Amino acid sequence: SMEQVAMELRLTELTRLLRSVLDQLQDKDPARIFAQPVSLKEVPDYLDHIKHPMDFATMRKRLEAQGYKNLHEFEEDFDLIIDNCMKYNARDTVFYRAAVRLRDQGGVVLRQARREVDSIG
Repeated sequence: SMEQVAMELRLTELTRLLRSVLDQLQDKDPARIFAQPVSLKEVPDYLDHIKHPMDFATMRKRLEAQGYKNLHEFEEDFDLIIDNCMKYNARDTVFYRAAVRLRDQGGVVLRQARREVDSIG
């Protein structure tokens, strides 16, 4: 149908906007602490601590399969990156501190993306 196609164009455009959002967020992580999944070879107990691991490469795979229906879904995954790190790592660590900075800096970007998603529909 023509409606399914119009729907598919909106999803494609959301995917476009979310890609740019993801690039901006990932720039706030120049150390690449959140680039890739936590290694289960190097942290064998990680899944005893963290039930839903997340990272920027896993979000990117979802993004490119057009797997985010809306900004809320995308934000949930970003928040997992931050929140998992802040539980697993202690306050006085470079990892926890990196998550705090990413959260604080990502807020600005996410604040405008919400306005753009509402605005362009």
